[PDB]
Amino acid sequence: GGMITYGSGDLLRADTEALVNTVNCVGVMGKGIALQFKRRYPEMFTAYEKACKRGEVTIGKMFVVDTGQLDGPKHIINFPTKKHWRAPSKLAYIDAGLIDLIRVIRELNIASVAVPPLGVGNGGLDWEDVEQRLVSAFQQLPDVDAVIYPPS
Ligand SMILES: [Cl-]
Repeated sequence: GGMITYGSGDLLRADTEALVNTVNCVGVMGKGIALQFKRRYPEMFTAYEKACKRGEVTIGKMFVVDTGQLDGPKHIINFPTKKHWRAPSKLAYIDAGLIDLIRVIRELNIASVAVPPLGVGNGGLDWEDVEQRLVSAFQQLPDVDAVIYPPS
């Protein structure tokens, strides 16, 4: 059925139905993988920025956008790993987000997703901690292919 695999190279070139991006709640995708997502999906960013100004993006809730692309990823799942970008990430934010990430994958019937190392580096979390949680979460989706990208 579904496999959890070790990703490498550029997450944005993953051959999956969804891509996960790591975001803050204040409307700024200024460095790291979020910057790359902004450059590739400018309409997605504009929607995210509007939602942030209105207070609609919060810890524990995915902000999901459709790409509308005939080829490649259909959904961008923006996973909040931080409140303000000034502040670090926390394991509790990852726990809460994963709950909604699973819910969203089920609800949208996503067959495959690529996931970055949520809150590691930029957010200051330990990889091994986050990797455990990611693997645990995707074991609840036995028919989904999950490609997990370690710190690069
Ligand atoms: Cl499943």
